[PDB]
Amino acid sequence: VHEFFYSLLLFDLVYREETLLNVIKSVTRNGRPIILTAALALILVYLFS
Amino acid sequence: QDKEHTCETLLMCIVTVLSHGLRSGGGVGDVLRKPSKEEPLFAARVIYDLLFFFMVIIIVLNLIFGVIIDTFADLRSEKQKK
Amino acid sequence: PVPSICEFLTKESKLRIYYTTERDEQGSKINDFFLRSEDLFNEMNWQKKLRAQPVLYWCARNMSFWSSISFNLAVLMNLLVAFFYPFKGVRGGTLEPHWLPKPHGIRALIASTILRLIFSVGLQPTLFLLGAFNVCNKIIFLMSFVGNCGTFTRGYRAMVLDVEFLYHLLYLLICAMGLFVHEFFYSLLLFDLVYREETLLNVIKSVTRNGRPIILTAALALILVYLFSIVGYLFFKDDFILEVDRLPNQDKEHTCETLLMCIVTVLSHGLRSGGGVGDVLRKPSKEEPLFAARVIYDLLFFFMVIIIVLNLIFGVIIDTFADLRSEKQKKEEILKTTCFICGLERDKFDNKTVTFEEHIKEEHNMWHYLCFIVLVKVKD
Ligand SMILES: [Ca+2]
Ligand SMILES: [Ca+2]
Ligand SMILES: [Ca+2]
Ligand SMILES: [Ca+2]
Ligand SMILES: [Zn+2]
Repeated sequence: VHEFFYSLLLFDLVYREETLLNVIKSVTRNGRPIILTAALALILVYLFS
Repeated sequence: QDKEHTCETLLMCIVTVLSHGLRSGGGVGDVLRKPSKEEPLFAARVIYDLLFFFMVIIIVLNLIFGVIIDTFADLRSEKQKK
Repeated sequence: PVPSICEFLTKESKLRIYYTTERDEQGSKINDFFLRSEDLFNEMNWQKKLRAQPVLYWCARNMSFWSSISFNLAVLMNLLVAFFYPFKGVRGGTLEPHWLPKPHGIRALIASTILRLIFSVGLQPTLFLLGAFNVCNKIIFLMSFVGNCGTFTRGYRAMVLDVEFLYHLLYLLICAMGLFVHEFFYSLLLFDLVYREETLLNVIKSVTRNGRPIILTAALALILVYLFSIVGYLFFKDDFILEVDRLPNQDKEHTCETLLMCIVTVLSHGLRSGGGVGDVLRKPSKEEPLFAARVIYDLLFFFMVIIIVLNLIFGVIIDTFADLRSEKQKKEEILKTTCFICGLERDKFDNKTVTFEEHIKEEHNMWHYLCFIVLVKVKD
């Protein structure tokens, strides 16, 4: 189809690498705290607007 | 280059604040027009800018980053123990 | 034999008593556990009394339903206010078409009815109807809450003293004013998300647990900017030229004429700018007699304030947010691997006769101790 589809193949680096998976698990392990904090930021900017 | 009004609708006003004030490093007071010291609402503008900066930029984003740091230390602690 | 009244505990109260009991400076949970015995007895009495009312019991048996309905309706009306305000002017759609789980189907049907109502009758009537329904659901929830808690038998001093009841009354008042005064009052209802959510409360406690360090650091930053503004007023009076624009009934303007305005300029522009105060002051030439003074002033402001004080506030926040995790881990680990009553450790039961698991549910079960206390209290 298009040569640009080879860009998605870089995501295999996370699968192949063990340390990068841990660095990602840093943000995905407590992702609910982060989602809730983002919602709180949305509430604050809504009030300020 | 011509200026344009953006807070005519509440949705556009929210979009302006959330897309410019949040991304700017100095808060929302940098995208709004800067007032003179003779305005009746100069103090109100100063207080609004400072409150936005302190509550959002200083606190909430740093709080997200602190969450990330604490999790990234919790993983190391449990891995060391295991 | 366990008393007959002991069967009137909800699981929620049991979990709360198991989790929220604190060790004393002795290292024992016995005193705090005993201090809640009379409260547990009184609420068992109220639970037994609630049997005779078949409708109040049904209403008080559905906290989750009323709370979830109220929260969902609040967020729905808040998005509807945000996206379509002001409601002056309606644009129709009508394109070439248009536009197993039971709870998902119910939510989808409710959303379909809501969208048909908003596209059929209008915006303001829909908002009014939604606000009225929210007020009705809130009063139902309030009746359910007061029925389940049952503290109204203690007199109106109990209503005044507690805070959850007061919080719900302010919630209801805000809903009523949003229905009657202005639609913008529904924005305050988003603060119930912090109340409903457990993790967000901990993330807030990160900053509120040592808030005095942060207040003191902010005061120190104010002192530093005050000193820097004094120095600037003394030596760099004519460099405080800022850009302004006058609205009709871009020209520069002097701002450090008064010490108050000079402080305001420094504190509102230098502190917010990422490069210090040297970016809002007029930039000098290399032939000026005070070029080195300006460079030193800019660098000192940057290094002392931007690099140090703000990062120090953030470090305070990080350290508190790690302290909470440390103490929670310690408390939960003590909870898991130690008998509630005698306080013995798990390793004492490694291979002797009976294991720890049956020890903490047959011979030192705390619920049996509570039953014995109730029996002694109720038996003649
Ligand atoms: Ca920007
Ligand atoms: Ca950040
Ligand atoms: Ca600025
Ligand atoms: Ca910072
Ligand atoms: Zn025992």
